[PDB]
Amino acid sequence: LSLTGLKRAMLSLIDGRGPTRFVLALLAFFRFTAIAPTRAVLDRWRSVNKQTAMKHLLSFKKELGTLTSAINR
Amino acid sequence: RGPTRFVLALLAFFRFTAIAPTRAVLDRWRSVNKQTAMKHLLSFKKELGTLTSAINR
Amino acid sequence: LSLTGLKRAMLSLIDGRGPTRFVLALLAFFRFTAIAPTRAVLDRWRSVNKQTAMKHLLSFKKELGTLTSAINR
Amino acid sequence: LSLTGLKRAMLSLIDGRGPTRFVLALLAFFRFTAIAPTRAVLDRWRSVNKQTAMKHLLSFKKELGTLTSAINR
Ligand SMILES: [Ca+2]
Ligand SMILES: [Ca+2]
Ligand SMILES: [Cl-]
Ligand SMILES: [Cl-]
Repeated sequence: LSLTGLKRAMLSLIDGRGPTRFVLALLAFFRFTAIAPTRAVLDRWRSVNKQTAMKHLLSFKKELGTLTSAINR
Repeated sequence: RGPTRFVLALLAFFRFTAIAPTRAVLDRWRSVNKQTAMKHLLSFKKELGTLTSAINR
Repeated sequence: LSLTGLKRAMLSLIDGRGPTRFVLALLAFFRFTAIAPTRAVLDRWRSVNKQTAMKHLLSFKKELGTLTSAINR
Repeated sequence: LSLTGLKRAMLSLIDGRGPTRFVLALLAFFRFTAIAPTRAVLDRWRSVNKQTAMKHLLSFKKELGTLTSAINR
């Protein structure tokens, strides 16, 4: 459920903890929307493993792509 | 309901996280003005870019 | 073969005609490497169909993605 | 002929060596265009310094961005 997934987001922005990619997804969204991210989320963005952090951001880029080429029709 | 960019940002997030988006969010993704929808997605791509190059150091 | 593709490229390079995405690929290349494109290539980049031109550049972006996530291991 | 930025782009494929960025740019182009890259080009792709290789690929991504953004007007 997306309810399971909402709640996750909500704890994830309260504490910076929880799934690496979720916190990164949150960060991307906090940037997409002109919103200042929570200290707990920002704190994590400075700690995440460079290699893993890139893995995830890159697939976000990919996801955006499928959304873009979708709207090209 | 609410800001075009916000709903799209939500959509992006729902795809980044492997979460199935709510019908009300999906419903709007089919209605968005092609032109404006593009403008936004493209700026998302740009923001991801800033984050990537940041982690390259 | 690729020599077929090479001669194809070289042709597209002097006279900017030939396949839309090839000329756009060339253009990406001429930007990737800091080289100033031929008048014939540049002249086409102002004429390309907005929608088609977009389709292609987006696919390039995709291609680069597979290359980058490749280097992440 | 009167193309300084060809005669080395010549070398590159029939001769695996030369600037790291150039070789990766060629690789990008060989992927954008549905062309199978030369052994000598592919050989280098396996040897490039991961860190430098990513620096370059990410700047390509950026270049494609300016080109996309451009076509959106
Ligand atoms: Ca984890
Ligand atoms: Ca064509
Ligand atoms: Cl969590
Ligand atoms: Cl041809």
